[PDB]
Amino acid sequence: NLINVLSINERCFLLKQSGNEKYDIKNLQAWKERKSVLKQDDLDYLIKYKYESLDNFGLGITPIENFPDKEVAIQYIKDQSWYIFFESILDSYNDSEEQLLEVDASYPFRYFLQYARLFLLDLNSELNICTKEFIINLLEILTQELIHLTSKTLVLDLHRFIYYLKKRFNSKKDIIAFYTCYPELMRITVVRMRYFLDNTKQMLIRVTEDLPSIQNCFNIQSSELNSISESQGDSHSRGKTVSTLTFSDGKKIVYKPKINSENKLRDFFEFLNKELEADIYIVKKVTRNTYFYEEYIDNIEINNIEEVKKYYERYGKLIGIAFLFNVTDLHYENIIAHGEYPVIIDNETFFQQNIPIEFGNSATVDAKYKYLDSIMVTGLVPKNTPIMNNEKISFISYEKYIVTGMKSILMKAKDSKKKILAYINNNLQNLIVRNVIRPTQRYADMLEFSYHPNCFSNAIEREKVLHNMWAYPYKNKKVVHYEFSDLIDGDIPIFYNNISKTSLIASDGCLVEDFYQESALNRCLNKINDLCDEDISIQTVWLEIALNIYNPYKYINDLKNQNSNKYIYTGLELNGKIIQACQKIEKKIFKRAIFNKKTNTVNWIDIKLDQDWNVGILNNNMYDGLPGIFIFYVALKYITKNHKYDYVIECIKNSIYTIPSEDILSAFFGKGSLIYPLLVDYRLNNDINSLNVAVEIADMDWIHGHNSIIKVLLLLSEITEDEKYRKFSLEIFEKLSEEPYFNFRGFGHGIYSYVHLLSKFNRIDKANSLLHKIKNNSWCKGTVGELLATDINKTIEYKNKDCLCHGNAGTLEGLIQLAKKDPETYQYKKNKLISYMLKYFEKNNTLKVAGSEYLESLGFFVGISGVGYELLRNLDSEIPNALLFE
Ligand SMILES: Nc1ncnc2c1ncn2[C@@H]1O[C@H](COP(=O)(O)O)[C@@H](O)[C@H]1O
Ligand SMILES: [Zn+2]
Repeated sequence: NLINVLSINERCFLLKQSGNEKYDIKNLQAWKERKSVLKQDDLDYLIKYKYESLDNFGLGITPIENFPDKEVAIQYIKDQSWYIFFESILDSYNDSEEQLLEVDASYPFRYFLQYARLFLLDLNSELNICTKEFIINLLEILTQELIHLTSKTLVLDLHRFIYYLKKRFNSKKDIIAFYTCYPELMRITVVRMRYFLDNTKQMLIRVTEDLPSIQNCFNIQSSELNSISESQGDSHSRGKTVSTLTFSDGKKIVYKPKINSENKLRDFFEFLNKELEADIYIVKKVTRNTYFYEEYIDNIEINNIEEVKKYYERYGKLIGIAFLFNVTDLHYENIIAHGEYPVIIDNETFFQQNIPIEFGNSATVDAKYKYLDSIMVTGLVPKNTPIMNNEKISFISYEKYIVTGMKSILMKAKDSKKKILAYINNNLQNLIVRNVIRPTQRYADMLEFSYHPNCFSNAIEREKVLHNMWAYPYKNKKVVHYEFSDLIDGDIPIFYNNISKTSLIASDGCLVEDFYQESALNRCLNKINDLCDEDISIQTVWLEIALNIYNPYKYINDLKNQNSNKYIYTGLELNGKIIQACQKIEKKIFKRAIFNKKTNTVNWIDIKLDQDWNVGILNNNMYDGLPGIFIFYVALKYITKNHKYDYVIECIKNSIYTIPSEDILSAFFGKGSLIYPLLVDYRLNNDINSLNVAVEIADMDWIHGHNSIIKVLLLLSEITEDEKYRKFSLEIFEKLSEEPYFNFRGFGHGIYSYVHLLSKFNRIDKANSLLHKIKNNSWCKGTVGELLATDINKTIEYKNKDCLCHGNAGTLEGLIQLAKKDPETYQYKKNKLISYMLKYFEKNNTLKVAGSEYLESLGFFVGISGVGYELLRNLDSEIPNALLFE
């Protein structure tokens, strides 16, 4: 069975050498149809670059006994370094059974364990650097590795436990029998064995050589290692693992056998402490070329509440620092709370770049990049909790201090651009950092699957299980060859990067050139160079949202606007003030616009509400999405000008047409929300095209319900004469019950929207019957709702909100109406409201809407696009009343 250890390439080679090439073909078909997530392109990639061709692969897949020249294949296997090493381990073993530990289930590996023990004894007799306890610990670690590796195989190799171990593993040949039964388990076992011996020997030689520096740096009096522990299953670069080492005086260091730049990082942190008052805890290290030793950092108790505030401020600072220098993979679980200091113990992932995954080329995926450029990607934003009187102190009621910590770092750094940029260029151009290009858990899962008895019975089978790695959407898949090589080798893949280059350094030191397009160094220089108040502001929002302390109105509530200052504008100068205000609104919108020059698309990042407030990208819903901004530019075009706004309205149409949206039958949410604004675009400007698109969509309680969609359907009939729509809505309205979906008393979220439909479906009087059987201020609930469907001074009063949905612009629609029905009573009150809104606009340089500084809601119903729209309607009533869709 030994020939089953052969890999596809190895099988392919021997067959060619056997004077053979015509492979069965039938088993290629048997392989080609198996459950796989590999797409055709993936398969094409793998077949060509891992194997020469599809023929070779077909040849390399030949099963067991169908194999010619078995002896010459066996001789090939027996010539392999790992096979020879397996022989030596078997032949070296000794009959005695009285020295090595009896805490068992490790019976199967006693051969490996003894061989490891004698190797370690011989080594220490030379080095004199550890004790017998330490060697005991080392063997437990090897034992646990072999246990874990072979366990899945054990459970099925059955088909009280000591009986099977006694039986199945009793003699030399009987152990050879189990390993020849699973010859891929045998190969990897010996591979892991060799790694274990080499890494331990290498470790012990390093500690012996580095000892005077270790003693001096860490104030350790002892000259002998006594204990090794905490060896996480996370191994890299030929079985290398982090370990905690305890000396015979009880003092501990952490051994990290990793490529590193710890000396540059220390000088960097010191710079940051001086320049940015970063107050980073500097962890003591003895740094060497391809490894380092680190100070053992424990979770020491914090003394008082005054220190807890300091702790969480410092935490906010670390977040600011992580943002500024593109830190990823930090993980807030893993911070060590060292008294009043949060301590990072892994800092190998500064200066990162986005993984070159495949994404579309729209403005709306480019908009996704700004999240990947935020505080959220650092790993630091929710042994890591401070502890006071055996009590864990979470961030609850300390959120404020984290926010302040972060803000102060970002503000100070903004003022220190040139010093930061000069440091980086002076000291860090060749920084080597790690890149996690695929999450560890994915790699871990893959490895476990590859440990299936079926993978261990036939290398070919293990190889195929790993073939799945080729499914991942890397732009450059040349990297997967290296992941595969770590994983068959039994390791988690690991990659490094010099921050000024665009290549990846693979686990064996090989380069993958042109992996990145821009260097990590430049990405950070620019972020630093470009750092502005707007960025600080959005990072504060992200954070406050994450800490669950975001207030959508905090920003407007905290403005000081005085009492008796500024007054009512005259008819003529009020028109001049409206246009200026709409230009201010447009410009606020454009400044936050994300353009993609390539596809002529645009999108925005904005704070939006969906049960909670979250930062998001604008999608196709009327309430707070892209149709909102669309209709506003439409209206602004109706006046003037063509230029500027043409090359933006196209971009907006491109996005709305071509993004993940619904087919839903609704006038809010999904492509069905695009109807009205397209009709309005048709009715105000020429554009048949918007009407063309408008009709295409149509073929497929007011908010959230159907009421609104019924209403726009009627608009369609009207503009196209085609009564297929009026009947469409009739059907829906006939089954639509009389009770409102919500108990509120308004339009959109109450009974008044239903009312309006009846007086559109001709059937008045019976509309008045509901108006009869019942007998704040907003359009959505409240009286402006009631007003527009059909105590005036209450409903027309100024409020400290400006939006359409439940603010002054909605009130302004009520006034626009009343002042048409009765100019003498209302034309002045109307101009009063407009003037108050414009005056506060001017003074505050913002409108009274949800959001934060530099980040006003952009939406139609709660944002500034609707306010601009309403203001424009006042200038020309040809702009229809969107509030009830006309
Ligand atoms: N300098 C250190 N002090 C204390 N514990 C550490 C240190 N470095 C690593 N560890 C621990 O060892 C494990 C991490 O190894 P690594 O992921 O390579 O940093 C975690 O469980 C840490 O708690
Ligand atoms: Zn509302």
